[PDB]
Amino acid sequence: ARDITLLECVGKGRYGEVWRGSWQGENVAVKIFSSRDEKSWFRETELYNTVMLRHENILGFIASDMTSRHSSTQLWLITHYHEMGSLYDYLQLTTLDTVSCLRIVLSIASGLAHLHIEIFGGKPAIAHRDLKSKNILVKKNGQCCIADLGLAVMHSQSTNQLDVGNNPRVGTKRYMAPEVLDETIQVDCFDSYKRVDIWAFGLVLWEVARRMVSNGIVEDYKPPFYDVVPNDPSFEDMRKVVCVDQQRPNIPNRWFSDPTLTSLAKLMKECWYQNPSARLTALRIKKTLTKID
Amino acid sequence: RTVARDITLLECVGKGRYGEVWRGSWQGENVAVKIFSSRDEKSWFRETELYNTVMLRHENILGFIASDMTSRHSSTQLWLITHYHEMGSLYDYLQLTTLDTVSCLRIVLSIASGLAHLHIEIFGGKPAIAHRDLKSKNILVKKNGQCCIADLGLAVMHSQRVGTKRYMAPEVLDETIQVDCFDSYKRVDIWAFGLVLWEVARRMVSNGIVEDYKPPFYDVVPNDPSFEDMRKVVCVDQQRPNIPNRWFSDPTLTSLAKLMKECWYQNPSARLTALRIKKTLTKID
Ligand SMILES: COc1cc(-c2cncc(-c3ccc(C4CCN(C)CC4)cc3)c2C)cc(OC)c1OC
Ligand SMILES: COc1cc(-c2cncc(-c3ccc(C4CCN(C)CC4)cc3)c2C)cc(OC)c1OC
Ligand SMILES: COc1cc(-c2cncc(-c3ccc(C4CCN(C)CC4)cc3)c2C)cc(OC)c1OC
Ligand SMILES: COc1cc(-c2cncc(-c3ccc(C4CCN(C)CC4)cc3)c2C)cc(OC)c1OC
Repeated sequence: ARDITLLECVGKGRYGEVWRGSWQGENVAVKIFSSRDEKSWFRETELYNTVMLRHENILGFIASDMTSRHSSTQLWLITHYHEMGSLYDYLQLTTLDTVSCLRIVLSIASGLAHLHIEIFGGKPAIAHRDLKSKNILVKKNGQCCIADLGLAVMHSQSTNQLDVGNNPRVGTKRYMAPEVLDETIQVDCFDSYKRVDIWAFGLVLWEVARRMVSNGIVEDYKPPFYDVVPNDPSFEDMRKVVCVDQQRPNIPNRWFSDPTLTSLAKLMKECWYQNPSARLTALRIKKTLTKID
Repeated sequence: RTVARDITLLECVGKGRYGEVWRGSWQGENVAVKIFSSRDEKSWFRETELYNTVMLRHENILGFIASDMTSRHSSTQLWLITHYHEMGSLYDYLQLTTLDTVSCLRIVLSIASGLAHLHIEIFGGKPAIAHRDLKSKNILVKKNGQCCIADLGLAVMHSQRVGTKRYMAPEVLDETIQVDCFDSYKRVDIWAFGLVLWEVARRMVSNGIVEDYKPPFYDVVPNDPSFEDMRKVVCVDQQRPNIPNRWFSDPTLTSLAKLMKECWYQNPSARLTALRIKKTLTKID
């Protein structure tokens, strides 16, 4: 029972398109890649070949296909479907209580620690390189899963092998770490890519915490750096604010009246050091969030 | 819209260390489905990366349809789907069939055509490609009498010891191959082409005479030769396949003997190019 029916488009952009489809009488998500992003399709396919990748907080794949007749090629990725959409979509619409806020951020930390930590026997260590709220899906149990492994990079400690792949694509400009924006990142060092993920995770923590109510107050949804860069920021716009101006997202002062938001502000600042080796690990973030409340 | 992905697997036409090849049916049409073993996973990734880079389309290259990866409970299933050629491999065909002058030339010119197409860089186009496992089992026979080259699971691309041991060039066996020079890999293919040309020419009738099908070096190495077995024959003793006297009574086989010796020089840079083999073959008969 391999057939799929495409039912409605739930996303269109430079990446291609995502469809809600029907397969074996279940909803599936079907991504059809743009020609411009063919190397992302292949990288994501290499990543999903890892059976031990599977995790409650990683988007589950069903199949990957490259199809062709004559001169045209289609590139397909079929995954589980999350009708609540991305965390970006969800935060526009909804405020959070303490329980819901911690459940979301701990689930992302759990997914990211699962990616970063090598499993021996297995799964290589994996750095994502494009973590952001559009690449996180919300599940009906109030946990999230991380999506889009097209830029990922794999490392095996046992065999001393680093696979950075071949993909000219770069991460989403708004979420790029200082060392990415100033292009000084150590490209032959696996730990460099984990540290880029931690920066981006800090930004996602900020986006989420803004939406958690405390003392009758909440902030409106805003993307990171909304106050300091143009609407559709360029690479150089982001380099200006992050590297030249040393800007970091502002902590609303109302957070300091709430113990949970005070803990989260501390945690996001430890993701944002210009010095990448100073930043927390995904495991330490997971352990910290496990303890918070 | 409905995306019909069901393929009916009808009969197994190949089983090996690589996995299995099945004749299958998609929407009424024969396809060939290669199901990869864990042993041979990297061949699916390499061929898939190549076709993701350049969608080869040539009458003498096995026609790509799809690369499929399906998640299972405890494994990943990897399928390559191509055109189906019911006559099977050249290896199979030659066991079962003698050739006349026209069929022999049509087979070898079609192989040279496929191989030159792989080897050529085309600008605007395709990268240059070396096959790295050319042999009679990796060539399929079409109903029109032409062949197509199959299995790009070891192929290497360029823009400006993985092969079958019996078909390895001397520079592969003695580890002198200039691994930094893409032309090295083209020259390894040409050596193998020359062995295939010998396998085919043996089955061409002249003056009521034909040789039995044998694989290259059948008379000097064991049924399943070691790397060392091949090195001693090809590198140390510098043996080459036997050219039977009866060929020198036939103008076509005399010309094909000359061509196969210009594929078997010890010095890789002395060997003919695929394009020069094509031109030579179009002037025979
Ligand atoms: C994978 O292989 C096979 C696929 C198909 C197949 C099925 N539906 C649609 C298509 C198709 C339609 C249209 C376009 C283009 C046309 C021009 N452009 C402006 C827009 C899009 C591309 C593709 C195909 C090719 C048929 C096959 O056999 C008949 C295949 O071979 C087994
Ligand atoms: C990020 O990356 C991938 C995501 C998905 C995916 C999986 N479930 C659900 C979705 C979704 C559904 C619906 C909406 C709503 C949002 C608000 N509303 C106004 C419009 C529609 C949003 C999102 C998606 C996009 C699949 C992918 O591959 C198949 C992804 O690529 C790896
Ligand atoms: C995913 O998997 C398999 C798919 C197929 C297959 C079946 N029907 C139709 C198609 C098709 C082709 C092309 C378009 C175009 C339409 C125009 N526009 C520019 C976007 C895209 C749409 C649909 C395909 C590709 C066959 C398979 O096996 C033979 C598949 O499994 C390997
Ligand atoms: C070398 O490589 C690949 C080859 C093929 C492939 C393509 N058409 C047809 C075939 C085939 C059909 C039928 C017979 C036999 C049946 C019994 N009878 C007594 C003689 C004939 C043999 C062979 C194959 C094996 C597909 C592949 O991948 C999908 C290959 O791998 C790239």
